[PDB]
Amino acid sequence: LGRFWHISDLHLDPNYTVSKDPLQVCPSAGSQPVLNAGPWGDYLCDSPWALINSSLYAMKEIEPKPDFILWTGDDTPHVPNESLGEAAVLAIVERLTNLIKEVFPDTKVYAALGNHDFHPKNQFPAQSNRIYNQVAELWRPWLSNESYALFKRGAFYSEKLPGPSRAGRVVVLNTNLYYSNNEQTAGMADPGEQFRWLGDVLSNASRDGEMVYVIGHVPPGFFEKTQNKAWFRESFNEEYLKVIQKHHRVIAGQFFGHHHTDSFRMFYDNTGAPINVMFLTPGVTPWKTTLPGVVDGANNPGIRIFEYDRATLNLKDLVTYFLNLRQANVQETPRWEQEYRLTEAYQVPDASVSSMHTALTRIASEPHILQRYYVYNSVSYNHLTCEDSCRIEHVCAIQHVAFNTYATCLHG
Ligand SMILES: *[C@@H]1O[C@H](CO)[C@@H](O[C@@H]2O[C@H](CO)[C@@H](O[C@@H]3O[C@H](CO)[C@@H](O)[C@H](O[C@H]4O[C@H](CO)[C@@H](O)[C@H](O)[C@@H]4O)[C@@H]3O)[C@H](O)[C@H]2NC(C)=O)[C@H](O)[C@H]1NC(C)=O
Ligand SMILES: *[C@@H]1O[C@H](CO[C@@H]2O[C@@H](C)[C@@H](O)[C@@H](O)[C@@H]2O)[C@@H](O[C@@H]2O[C@H](CO)[C@@H](O)[C@H](O)[C@H]2NC(C)=O)[C@H](O)[C@H]1NC(C)=O
Ligand SMILES: *[C@@H]1O[C@H](CO)[C@@H](O[C@@H]2O[C@H](CO)[C@@H](O)[C@H](O)[C@H]2NC(C)=O)[C@H](O)[C@H]1NC(C)=O
Ligand SMILES: C[N+](C)(C)CCOP(=O)(O)O
Ligand SMILES: [Zn+2]
Ligand SMILES: [Zn+2]
Ligand SMILES: [Zn+2]
Ligand SMILES: [Zn+2]
Ligand SMILES: [Zn+2]
Repeated sequence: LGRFWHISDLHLDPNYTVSKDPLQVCPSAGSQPVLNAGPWGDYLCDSPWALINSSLYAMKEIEPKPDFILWTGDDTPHVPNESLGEAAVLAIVERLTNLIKEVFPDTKVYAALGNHDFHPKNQFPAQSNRIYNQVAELWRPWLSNESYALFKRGAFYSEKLPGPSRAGRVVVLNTNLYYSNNEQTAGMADPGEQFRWLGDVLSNASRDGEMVYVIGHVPPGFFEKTQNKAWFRESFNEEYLKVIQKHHRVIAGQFFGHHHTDSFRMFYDNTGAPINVMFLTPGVTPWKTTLPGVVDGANNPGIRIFEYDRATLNLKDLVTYFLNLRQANVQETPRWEQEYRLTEAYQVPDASVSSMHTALTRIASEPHILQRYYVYNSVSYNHLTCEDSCRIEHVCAIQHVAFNTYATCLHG
């Protein structure tokens, strides 16, 4: 039984300062007053370094020798582009990279860029550029010669897993190419040929008897905290689904971030069979989202460990740990605690597709499992009751990655 960490959406705010002026605590809060800010963060702000540093040392205390770490990006604060130039973006990525290397010096890391890990934000090109080149240098100790060259061209690559994993591979995607807000890829059907490449990698995995973990930042499908919000342009969403439907047999897991909340996505084939599951891990940043329509969209800082079978990559469980930020900010040292273990929360034997399908059916039919899922969705920040509209937004998002079936579900 192996273990790996999945961390995402650290979002450092470099200028976080405990101040008596509520409007000069953190630029990531915009114009919002930040009253009595604490040293470990505030729900209106992106992460101070002290929170990020806390999260990495909490990982080391919980499991200092993971088989590997998945890191799915988004390192910089939610501020205007004019406040955050290219040099600062790269310095922030480098600082976080060095922290991970310092705390886990012997651990392989599989790292993807998030949509904020660029200047201007979200404008990821389908060709080489200074950011891809420089990040490739930062992550070179983690990259094969082949992955190094591929990262410079498109910030995507695939790597063998280390022993003792029998026949495993991690595929690292740049799904920021597919974000609707990315004008660099408008009018391109296969930017960087990433979909063609991905299919070839997965065909190779089948030929070679390997199983694959796919990771990336921006997920396909919709955002469970609202209605009708998808990140991918529709054509890219369709193409991603087509890849999963063709190659699901070799995909043992999908691991994404970007939402900052805790959820999962089911994939089905045209016979209704469940064929894959994507796990959306919460963020370390607690930052209350500015997305229109979302009310009180903050979360507690979260980190996640997966348990897996090294021989098959079958996912046996996940444990999510969290920092109760409200409590931590009256304390001398933040102390992270277990939030939940998946098998216990949903009374399923493992984290397989069949088990996650059962979890979904219980979320959709049992009030107390729905509420349990909903509390964990914000990393136990919000304990209010998830009513009917909330229920339908979450169930439809978990169940339907496709645009058209999601929309029909929302008629419910
Ligand atoms: C699916 O599997 C196939 C194998 O069946 C795989 O094809 C292999 O791809 C690798 C990687 O591109 C090829 O190896 C390269 O070969 C070329 C030509 O000999 C070399 O130039 C490369 O080596 C140099 O590259 C750098 C310079 O650009 C140097 O810095 C570096 O140190 C090397 O000196 C590299 O070895 C290999 O030839 C093919 N094999 C076959 C049979 O085609 C394919 O890539 C897989 N598909 C995917 C999407 O991964
Ligand atoms: C955070 O604040 C910096 C300015 O802070 C100063 O420069 C840092 C390098 C560091 O030494 C601090 O202690 C200093 O007090 C912002 O950077 C400036 O942004 C303005 C635009 O508003 C720009 O005109 C300046 O050229 C920038 N300065 C530098 C040195 O680049 C930065 O934007 C703030 N970060 C965020 C996320 O808002
Ligand atoms: C990052 O977090 C670590 C761990 O909490 C801090 O290192 C500890 O600091 C305390 C007090 O200085 C010591 O008692 C411990 O021995 C240190 N190490 C460990 C493993 O606990 C470190 O100071 C933090 N760094 C920053 C910049 O905040
Ligand atoms: C709005 N949101 C926070 C839920 C998703 C966008 O995430 P981010 O890329 O701005 O960090
Ligand atoms: Zn984010
Ligand atoms: Zn954003
Ligand atoms: Zn099939
Ligand atoms: Zn993001
Ligand atoms: Zn507690």
